[PDB]
Amino acid sequence: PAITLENPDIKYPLRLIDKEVVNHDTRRFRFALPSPEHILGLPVGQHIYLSARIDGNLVIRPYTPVSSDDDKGFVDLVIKVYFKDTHPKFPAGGKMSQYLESMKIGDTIEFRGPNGLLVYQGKGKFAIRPDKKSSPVIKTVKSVGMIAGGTGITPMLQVIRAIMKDPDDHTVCHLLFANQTEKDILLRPELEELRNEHSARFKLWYTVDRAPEAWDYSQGFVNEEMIRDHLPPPEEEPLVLMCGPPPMIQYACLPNLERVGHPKERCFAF
Ligand SMILES: Cc1cc2nc3c(=O)[nH]c(=O)nc-3n(C[C@H](O)[C@H](O)[C@H](O)COP(=O)(O)OP(=O)(O)OC[C@@H]3O[C@@H](n4cnc5c(N)ncnc54)[C@H](O)[C@@H]3O)c2cc1C
Repeated sequence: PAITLENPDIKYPLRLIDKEVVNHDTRRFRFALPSPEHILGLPVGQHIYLSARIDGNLVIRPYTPVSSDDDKGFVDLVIKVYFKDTHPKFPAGGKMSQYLESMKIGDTIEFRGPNGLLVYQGKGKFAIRPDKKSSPVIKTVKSVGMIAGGTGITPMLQVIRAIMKDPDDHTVCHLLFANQTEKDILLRPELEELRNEHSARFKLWYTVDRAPEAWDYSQGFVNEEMIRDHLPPPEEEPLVLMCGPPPMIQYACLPNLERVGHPKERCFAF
């Protein structure tokens, strides 16, 4: 079937056809593809850019849809945390989130894609480019560590879903999901608890700052112990995606990942 993203340098206006208020503080935006039998065309591991003129300036931000190339005619559903202005946090809120929230059904928005240095090829082979030209981490076949904070869950869910979808893919996924409170745990239902259907290959653990009264998981951040009990050990030569919580990629990779001995070449930040 016809691809929407036929050229990565071209921008594609897509119409907004639906908007669900989920409310983790979230929305789900559904956009129409050129037609009912189109798919988006986004390789697993890759993202899209949405770009708009907001308050007279060009703004651009990356998003990993929640729909898949299995979806058809909308193959694009995006899940959005909205950063409201006039809240705890800094005056004007966030530029793109607030704009999407403002859109009206039928408004269009520009999609550009695919973007990204990592592509999942299936059965554990990861095609990663460094500076230029991809090299397969052909073997992994077996195991991947994922550390997500807040909106960093999306790139992770994309890969988790791709693996579980393949009954013959034996790659085991270990997810460490960090958030400030049990409240911003984005996509919790939205089958994260898909652990229920695949725990032989899917290992889920949460950490939060502020833990509720009878929390069953972890609290606070990283230590290094956390990484130890919840991600595959170095000895297994796994691949590590989004090292600390995606938030402002700081620290270089994780100081905690080095500590347990994970090679910095096997740590990828989306
Ligand atoms: C690969 C990738 C995939 C992503 N996928 C998604 C996705 O699927 N869904 C998604 O929602 N995001 C995703 N993001 C996050 C990305 O920043 C978005 O474009 C997001 O919408 C942030 O942008 P903004 O323009 O609204 O905020 P900006 O205008 O960039 O504001 C930055 C903000 O500063 C802080 N801030 C501003 N206002 C507030 C507030 N009220 N409270 C707290 N902090 C505040 C927050 O740190 C926030 O990031 C992704 C990022 C990457 C790299």
